[PDB]
Amino acid sequence: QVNRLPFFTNHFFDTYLLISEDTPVGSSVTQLLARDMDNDPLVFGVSGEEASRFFAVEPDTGVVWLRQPLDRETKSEFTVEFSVSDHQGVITRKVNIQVGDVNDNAPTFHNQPYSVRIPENTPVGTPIFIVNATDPDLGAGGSVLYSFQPPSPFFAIDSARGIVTVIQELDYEVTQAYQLTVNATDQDKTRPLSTLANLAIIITDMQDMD
Ligand SMILES: [Ca+2]
Ligand SMILES: [Ca+2]
Ligand SMILES: [Ca+2]
Ligand SMILES: [Ca+2]
Ligand SMILES: [Ca+2]
Ligand SMILES: [Ca+2]
Repeated sequence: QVNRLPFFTNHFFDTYLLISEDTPVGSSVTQLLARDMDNDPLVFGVSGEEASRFFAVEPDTGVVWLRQPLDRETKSEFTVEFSVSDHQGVITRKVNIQVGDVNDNAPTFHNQPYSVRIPENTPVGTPIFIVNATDPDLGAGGSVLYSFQPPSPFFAIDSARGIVTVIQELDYEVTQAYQLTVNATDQDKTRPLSTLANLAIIITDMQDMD
């Protein structure tokens, strides 16, 4: 019986291999599995420059491990080729890789620093500022809610829109400036992430002696 080449048996050679982006470097991703009808000893590998940058393959076993972090936010799908040889010949076969998203970004505020000057006689109800953050994670992990931390008795903030309003009469003679902490938190159900930003509110002294 003349030589037959080995063949792979993993299902993912027909469909795709989904790997979560939170897979730690150094962790195994899968094991390549193959059969050689001559019962030859096998050597497993990875074929291609980019593929070899992200994946290492144990030659004696076909265990695939991660060499560099995956990042769904940079590249979420790509192709690799894996190899198996019986020391006589070698086959290479493509696999579609999809990188699975996790919530691994907190929100980023834009156009900082935040500051605004308002008169001490600004009427309650007046909108005075709009904060802005974004978050690149998918789904609920990319949805941002705003709040003041702790809640302010002088200013409200719309948790969806980021619009800040005056909610109590101001008084320069008591407070000449506020330094408010804005919290932006994403809405991931399992592991929400937060970012803080300052909003400085400078109060203009008005000639308001009673
Ligand atoms: Ca063989
Ligand atoms: Ca990421
Ligand atoms: Ca992510
Ligand atoms: Ca997020
Ligand atoms: Ca006053
Ligand atoms: Ca005054």
